[PDB]
Amino acid sequence: SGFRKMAFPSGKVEGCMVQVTCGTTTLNGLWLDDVVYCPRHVICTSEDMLNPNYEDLLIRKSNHNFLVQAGNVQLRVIGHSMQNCVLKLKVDTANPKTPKYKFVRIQPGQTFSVLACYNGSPSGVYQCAMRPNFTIKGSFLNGSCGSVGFNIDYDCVSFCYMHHMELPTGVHAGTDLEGNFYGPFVDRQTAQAAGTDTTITVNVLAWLYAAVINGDRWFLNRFTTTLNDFNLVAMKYNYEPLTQDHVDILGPLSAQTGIAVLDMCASLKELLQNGMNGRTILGSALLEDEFTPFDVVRQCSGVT
Amino acid sequence: SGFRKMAFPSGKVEGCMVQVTCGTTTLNGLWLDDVVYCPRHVICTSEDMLNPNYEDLLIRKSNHNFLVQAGNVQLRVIGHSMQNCVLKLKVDTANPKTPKYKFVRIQPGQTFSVLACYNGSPSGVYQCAMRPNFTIKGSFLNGSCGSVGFNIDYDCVSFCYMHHMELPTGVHAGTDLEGNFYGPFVDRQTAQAAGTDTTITVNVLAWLYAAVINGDRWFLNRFTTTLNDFNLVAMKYNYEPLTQDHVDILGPLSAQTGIAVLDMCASLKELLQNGMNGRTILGSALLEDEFTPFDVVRQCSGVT
Ligand SMILES: O=C(Nc1cnccc1CO)[C@@H]1CCOc2ccc(Cl)cc21
Ligand SMILES: O=C(Nc1cnccc1CO)[C@@H]1CCOc2ccc(Cl)cc21
Repeated sequence: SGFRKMAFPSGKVEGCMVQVTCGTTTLNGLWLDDVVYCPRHVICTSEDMLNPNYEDLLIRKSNHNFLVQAGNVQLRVIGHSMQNCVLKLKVDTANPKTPKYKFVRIQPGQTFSVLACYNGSPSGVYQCAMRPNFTIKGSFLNGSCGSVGFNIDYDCVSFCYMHHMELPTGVHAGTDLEGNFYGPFVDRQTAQAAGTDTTITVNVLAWLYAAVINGDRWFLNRFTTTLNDFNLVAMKYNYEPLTQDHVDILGPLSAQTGIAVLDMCASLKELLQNGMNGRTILGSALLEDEFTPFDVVRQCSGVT
Repeated sequence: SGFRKMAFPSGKVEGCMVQVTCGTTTLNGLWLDDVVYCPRHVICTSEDMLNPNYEDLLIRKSNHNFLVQAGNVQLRVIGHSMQNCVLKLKVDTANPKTPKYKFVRIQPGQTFSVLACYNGSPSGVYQCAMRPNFTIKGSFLNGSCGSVGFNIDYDCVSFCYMHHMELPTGVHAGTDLEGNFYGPFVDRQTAQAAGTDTTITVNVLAWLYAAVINGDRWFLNRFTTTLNDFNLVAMKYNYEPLTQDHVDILGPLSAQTGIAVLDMCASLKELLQNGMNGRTILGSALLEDEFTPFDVVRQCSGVT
């Protein structure tokens, strides 16, 4: 009973957080096995961020210039290399708390938990979606760089995001764990356009199924629609077009509730065209798109 | 930049979760030092829950009937005692992962994180408020009993909630760590009235300050109000009456933003009387009350 914006338990990730300092800049690093991963802008001063030449800035740094600390644990740096927008600092000690892990590049519309950190210390955990325009609407202040996003499947942490930057608009941008930015962003202090964003249609439908399962069903109607007709409405309301692949991933929710995906689409169509009429769905007065069909199945069945 | 419903990092709590089995019932326990805490209804069968005589049911149980497990760790039970609605199982081994901790009884309107667990395994973490009627709107399924709520102040986990029951209405009830229920609830399968609930006024105002800090300011107006006038509006809209103690705890937010508390009350008054006019505040289309003034200060300053 009930449905919440739930994050993964952050324990396995807290054990990997370290503080990385280079010169006057301090940010967060991720210590997995004998490597510490952090945003490459740790080598910059505030002045360098206008148009940094990272290759040149990194050449002025030696292993002993990277100070890596995890509480009373001072790590000895024996190698450094830049891979895309991340620095990889080889340390002489493997992290005894390294969980089973993978590095994954998530798709837009997928969700993950963020463990927000400052000075290598965890401050909080929250669940979010990678927006269709490759930004995330997180909660990050100065010092949060290097905080990571992840998913967990039983004992395996799949790291998908490392925080790098706040855009002038207050939204966030970062990379996968190989240092490749999600979206068109560059690690420079320059105004950068984020694409037009859309609402994640498949996630809104998944959340409507979660609402029906938990008792909120006032939005169910006597109508149906087609993928074509629904997509004309989705275009009008800046929603992602629904594909048969999205219908297919909603199959378990459709099967559990007995509500055909196109019938749920007709409810979403009427909610888009008429609004919520001052009513709520799972404690929200807007259409929620930060729950994937898999999140709903996991939460509704109590997967640990 | 940004503002999220953030939970505490759950690492310190994950290390305390165990599975407790007695007969055919299995639920979650909390292992701190050499004691395991769990809901006393672990000693009941589904049939017993109608009107259980816990004193009699517990008399039929011996230390060897409580199976306590944490993965490949099987704990040896050397004592058992009931304290209010919790069972305390003394084990022969202190939990090596016991964090610095306290047991606290939170006040209604305060917030905390819940680490939802099944079979002793963490499934997710979410932030919530203790409602003014002493219920929580969580996300709990069968097997989640024994999952706990907590707050963290630097290295100290203050445990405030242990999950026991879902009311016929889909809301949740539980106890403090001494087994005293929050609210009028009893651990019986009987329909139980939860009081009339109200919206937590001080938290809504704190969240309006968080919105101003993060750039959402369309709701600021040219008006002011008095505690008396505001409270007539709060009564009409089923909001908790605002006191000088609530005004006092909003002082840091008032000081940071330069918006007098009564001026923010006038914005809240106009939002209550006119609605949000199809607009959002921090990604919400309703007035959010699950952030205390302390949560806003902590999040807005990046406390770890
Ligand atoms: O964005 C930044 N950080 C930041 C991150 N999350 C939240 C708040 C802040 C503090 O501004 C820094 C400072 C600004 O300039 C740039 C430019 C490029 C890159 Cl990669 C990083 C940065
Ligand atoms: O409420 C319960 N559990 C539960 C908890 N959270 C979410 C879902 C469920 C499963 O119903 C059990 C089963 C029902 O009867 C009672 C009566 C009293 C008490 Cl203390 C516990 C219970």
